[PDB]
Amino acid sequence: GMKSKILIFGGTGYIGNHMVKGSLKLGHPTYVFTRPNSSKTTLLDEFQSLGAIIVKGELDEHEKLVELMKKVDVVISALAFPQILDQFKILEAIKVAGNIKRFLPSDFGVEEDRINALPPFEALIERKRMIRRAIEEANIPYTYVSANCFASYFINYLLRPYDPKDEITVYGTGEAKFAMNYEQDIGLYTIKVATDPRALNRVVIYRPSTNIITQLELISRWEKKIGKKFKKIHVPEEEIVALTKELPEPENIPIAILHCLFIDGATMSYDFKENDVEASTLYPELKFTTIDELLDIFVHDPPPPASAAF
Amino acid sequence: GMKSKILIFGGTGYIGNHMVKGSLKLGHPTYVFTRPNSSKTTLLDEFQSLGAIIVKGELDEHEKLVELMKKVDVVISALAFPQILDQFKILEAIKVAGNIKRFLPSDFGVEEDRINALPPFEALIERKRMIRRAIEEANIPYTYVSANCFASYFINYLLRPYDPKDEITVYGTGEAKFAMNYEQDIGLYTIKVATDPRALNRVVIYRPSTNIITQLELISRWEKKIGKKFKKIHVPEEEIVALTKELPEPENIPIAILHCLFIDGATMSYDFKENDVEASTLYPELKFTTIDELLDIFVHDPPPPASAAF
Ligand SMILES: NC(=O)c1ccc[n+]([C@@H]2O[C@H](COP(=O)([O-])OP(=O)(O)OC[C@H]3O[C@@H](n4cnc5c(N)ncnc54)[C@H](OP(=O)(O)O)[C@@H]3O)[C@@H](O)[C@H]2O)c1
Ligand SMILES: NC(=O)c1ccc[n+]([C@@H]2O[C@H](COP(=O)([O-])OP(=O)(O)OC[C@H]3O[C@@H](n4cnc5c(N)ncnc54)[C@H](OP(=O)(O)O)[C@@H]3O)[C@@H](O)[C@H]2O)c1
Ligand SMILES: CCOC(=O)[C@H]1C[C@@H]1c1ccc(O)c(OC)c1
Ligand SMILES: CCOC(=O)[C@H]1C[C@@H]1c1ccc(O)c(OC)c1
Repeated sequence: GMKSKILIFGGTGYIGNHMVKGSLKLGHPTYVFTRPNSSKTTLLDEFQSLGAIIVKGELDEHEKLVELMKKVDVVISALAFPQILDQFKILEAIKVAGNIKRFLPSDFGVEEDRINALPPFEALIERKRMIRRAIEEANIPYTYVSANCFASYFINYLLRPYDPKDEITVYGTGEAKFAMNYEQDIGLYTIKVATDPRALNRVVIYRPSTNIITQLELISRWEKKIGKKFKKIHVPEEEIVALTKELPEPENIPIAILHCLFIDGATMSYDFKENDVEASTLYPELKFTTIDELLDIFVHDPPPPASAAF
Repeated sequence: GMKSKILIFGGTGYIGNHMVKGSLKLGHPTYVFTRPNSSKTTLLDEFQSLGAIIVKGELDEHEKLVELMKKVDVVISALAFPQILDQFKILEAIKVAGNIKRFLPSDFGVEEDRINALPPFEALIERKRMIRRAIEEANIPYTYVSANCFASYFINYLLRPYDPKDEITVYGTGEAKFAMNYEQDIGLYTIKVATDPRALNRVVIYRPSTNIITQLELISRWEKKIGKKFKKIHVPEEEIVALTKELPEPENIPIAILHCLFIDGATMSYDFKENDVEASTLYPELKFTTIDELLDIFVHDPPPPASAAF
């Protein structure tokens, strides 16, 4: 009926698929832009069976983008690192169409406007800042989402649950705090805020109080859940820093991010601002899956590990 | 006609596809075993148009493998690291069929029976040795191929030609020698030796004299070819060794391999044995693409970078 029509770029992506599913679950007409040569053929059929409208095309097709923009109300971009500046093609179409009511660029991680990182990562978040500055300059309605750490992604990365090893790697001292959220929830909440007036032209941060922890605490809780003890092996901070300067790209990017998230504790190193919105306080009918619930999921039906594109 | 029938496992693989193409180019009836869910659909269509017989199935289908073995003469395995011991399923079928004239296990790299490496890599090559010991124990005719470094793979890895950066990473001092060969040639020569009596039950090493070089020399020759100078940044050996002990799996595997190849110089640290066969000396009608010809290829029509599975 009155439901906003949503267009999602990168909908077949790691986090994008959860936004598409969340959009459909909420009853929103959902358009998914995808490359003609995408290998996500089985996922696209799933989206279709769920009610999504699949649109094949390339970001270089300016006219196609403009005509598509005219048919929707909300635009969400879940594109990857290599395509950050390609979002200017999406922005140009939005500017020409002129009817878009909300645009969410591809952030979904740290809050780039209040934190800094080592060169490898700083370069990438500076590109994300460029997109933001352009949105504001053009007076385009927006919502900036800081989703913090993707939980399944990082529980897999830090605990390597699919590995029967007796040792576990800890980055730095392991005392740095960080927040992580279940992908399925990040996707649903993102759709919710994209139409919520309370998130119009604001930064929304996903930081439920039940999802804040340190590497050492996560390991301890996992050990209790599975009844096994691990030998902790630490990677000194000075070691991590040196690597970001010597190793080639993209190899040095994940290293810089590990420093940012697990040594500098960038997802928890700041206090909320007056205009900030913490998403968990928004909907009494919903809640983020907690860390304990996440660990239970990895015991009963663990999701496969993943690796972002650099 | 009287051409040996060849069955290739992992034929859709990075190096496997070159063996499939080489087999067909040489006029050999070629069978390609592939998983039903493989995403190499377009590549399979190419093989099919070239004359290959596509066989879909899983390695766990023992009966299917046995019946398949009965229809061929030569078996080549180009499976990946994660599937090294899965080759025992292939070997069991070969043993039951009893008609195979030559089996080449998935080596195609360093000569594991004469070199040792750091733990992350030593563990993998020990699995390859296990396959070898089993073949010999069973008196199965074989050929062990040490193809040394895949050239396109490593020119991409070391020079990062698709990167406009002004610096280049060097592992260790950069003075360690190594040999690298063009994938297309590795594929063709592999088919040739698989039926060549001169390679029966012998180790064949691919080491053409025109393809031996050091990291520093490769950089210097590339600089001359493209007319640009790079700043060399070295990663100390002690640094590389430390990482293999602290980083988790599979991250520490590539690092251990880099140490073995470019610091220890494992592809060039030994002299030939009495029974060794160096492939470039075998066919006066053929020759391996040289390093200079390889650099020219990267200037005129460079192949995309690749990353092995761990
Ligand atoms: N907070 C965290 O822990 C965390 C973790 C990972 C990622 N991230 C962030 O989440 C966002 C999305 O990351 P992701 O891992 O979900 O992305 P992804 O799955 O790597 O990629 C998203 C989609 O981009 C499309 N695409 C790929 N290459 C393209 C190209 N060359 N041109 C045009 N489209 C292309 C693909 O869709 P089609 O095949 O349909 O075209 C793909 O499914 C990023 O901003 C990233 O930084 C954050
Ligand atoms: N010397 C060097 O520089 C160098 C470089 C790279 C690799 N290597 C060596 O070359 C050999 C092959 O490596 P590669 O990179 O070419 O392999 P690859 O392309 O990663 O894999 C080969 C094939 O394995 C099949 N496969 C994948 N997962 C499987 C599974 N779970 N079960 C059964 N089959 C599966 C796939 O075929 P389908 O999809 O058709 O089933 C795949 O195309 C290895 O021995 C490796 O160590 C050496
Ligand atoms: C360390 C392995 O993960 C990564 O390198 C990148 C994908 C992870 C990531 C990317 C972008 C981010 O903002 C972020 O903050 C939570 C996390
Ligand atoms: C450093 C990046 O490459 C690798 O980690 C592995 C795929 C390379 C490889 C794998 C197996 C080998 O025997 C070998 O010898 C030349 C090389």
